[PDB]
Amino acid sequence: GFKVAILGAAGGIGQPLAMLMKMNPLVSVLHLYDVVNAPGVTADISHMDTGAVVRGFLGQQQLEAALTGMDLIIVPAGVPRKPGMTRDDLFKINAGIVKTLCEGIAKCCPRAIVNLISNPVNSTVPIAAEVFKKAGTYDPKRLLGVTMLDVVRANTFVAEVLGLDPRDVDVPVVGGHAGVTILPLLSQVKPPSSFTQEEISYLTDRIQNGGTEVVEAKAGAGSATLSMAYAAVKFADACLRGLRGDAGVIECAFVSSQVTELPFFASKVRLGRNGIEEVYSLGPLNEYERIGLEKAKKELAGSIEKGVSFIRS
Amino acid sequence: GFKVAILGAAGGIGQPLAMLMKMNPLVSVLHLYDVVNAPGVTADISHMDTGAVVRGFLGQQQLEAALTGMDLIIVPAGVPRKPGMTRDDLFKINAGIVKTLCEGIAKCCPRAIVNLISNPVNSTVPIAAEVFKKAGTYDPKRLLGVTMLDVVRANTFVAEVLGLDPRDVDVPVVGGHAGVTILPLLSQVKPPSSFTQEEISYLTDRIQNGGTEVVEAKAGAGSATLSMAYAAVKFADACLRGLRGDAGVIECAFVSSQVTELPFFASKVRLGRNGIEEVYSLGPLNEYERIGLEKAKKELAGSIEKGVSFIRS
Repeated sequence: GFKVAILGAAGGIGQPLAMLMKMNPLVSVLHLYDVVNAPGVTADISHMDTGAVVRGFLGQQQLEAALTGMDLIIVPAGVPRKPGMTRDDLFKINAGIVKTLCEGIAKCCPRAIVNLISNPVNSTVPIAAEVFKKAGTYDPKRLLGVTMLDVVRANTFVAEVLGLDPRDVDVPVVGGHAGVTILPLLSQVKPPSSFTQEEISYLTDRIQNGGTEVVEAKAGAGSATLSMAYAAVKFADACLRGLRGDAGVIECAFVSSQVTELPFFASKVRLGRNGIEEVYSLGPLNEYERIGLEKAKKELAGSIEKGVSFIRS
Repeated sequence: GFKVAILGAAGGIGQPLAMLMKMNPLVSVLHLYDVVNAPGVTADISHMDTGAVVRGFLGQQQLEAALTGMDLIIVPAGVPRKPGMTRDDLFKINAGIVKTLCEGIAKCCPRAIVNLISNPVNSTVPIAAEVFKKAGTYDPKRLLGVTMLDVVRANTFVAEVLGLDPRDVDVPVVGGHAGVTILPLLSQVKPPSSFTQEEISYLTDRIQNGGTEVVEAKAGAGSATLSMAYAAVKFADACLRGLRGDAGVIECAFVSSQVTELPFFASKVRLGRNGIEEVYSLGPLNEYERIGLEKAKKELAGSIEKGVSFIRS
């Protein structure tokens, strides 16, 4: 099977994500890396009677060992939103975190597929891209910003509205990973379905604010962790099945693309043996989505620039 | 499918356990109860595009609503304590919690299958039994102490020693769920295997101190949560396949039994439509195991009594 490393394995997302990856039959080696508590999480996980062999890595000094020979790097690494935290003080911190980790990835496994979860994806994926570019290891086929939880939420909220089982629903979601950059293409839902105007609006707003919804429900003390781990693993699994060589593995991801005038954009991508085999275009949008698409590009562009400039300085 | 409630869902174990249950296809309704943060975990869990419908419940005043109509109650409820333990101040606190929660179970769903995880199982399962008896809802076919993590650990450690994939290993573990009361029947390992004396001893000791191993790795700040959730779900699933009507569902669990002179003991049990369909005896033991069994019985009786007397006062 494949080798997977999780950077930030001891955090809220990291831990449950490590547990699911540990259970995945396609994983043969699992590396858990963090700057704190990695040994502990690692012991816990290690008792699981599943195929993957797990090892833990603690501190910057051990980052390289964790990344080496990996097929897939999953990066939920990042710091908690607080209160005190602005949304920038945060960016500053996470941007640094991503930068550091990416420099590590650039050095130790240029050909590993990277699943970047570190918030804000809209900026951190471009940050990652710059780092890789500034290191000559940039392969746009291999950098994926995880937008899967957007899709997950979409499927769940649409299924409830449609009274269907979420497992029988698929909603393409494109654009970016934050606020109005998240653009659920309700017009492309499967199974074919009809939504009232209020439904489209409720659905779109709710899918765009899913994170905030959990944050508030956790009374500011925490943000989504479990649904995130679950989404991250569903996505990682698709990447592994792609690496395995399965045909038709398609998922939405925030990637380097030429689908729009923006350098990064989330849209459906086919996952194969070398990462992205094909970035699909948006497909037919209705008027509501075209307008949404415009709102998203506007915010996305600055978000993309904040990240590019973060590194290009 | 089935209705499942998790008492203590916002805790260390609870959250990841809730996540996994949410993903279990036999679960149709998932109730998540706690005295704190239930709303937040539930919101998080609800975004998952899986069949199970999840609802949250916060505080004693909502306990009854959480238990009503459940097919399976999974009770990881309990406090951690960490610094100034005793395991006897803990016991006091958790015996309390178990009592309260069991009283509630006695009232709202006498026929639900109960998976009790609250530490110390060796005592809390008898406490639970007492409560159910003292309320006339005691069905010994429906109270199971989850000892699965013991089996999980065993499978994993034995597999490592035999250089096998843990998935192809099975180790019956009997007796109790703590220290020397945990008796791994290495002589009954499948696939048939041979161990050196030192291996028998290393494996036995390590399986008995598994929890301590994690607690220590966690530098005292926490104990096994992920492998526990993983083990608990594995077990809850077997209970559900039993309920479903599947043939041959066998798992070890700490239960009311007449296998030994002790009232409660862990051994393979067959799970069916009514909970325990059959408690298997220990099967052939070797000398080492008969001695082991003797150590176990002595410590277990006291632990069983500490439980009983707690209630019978």
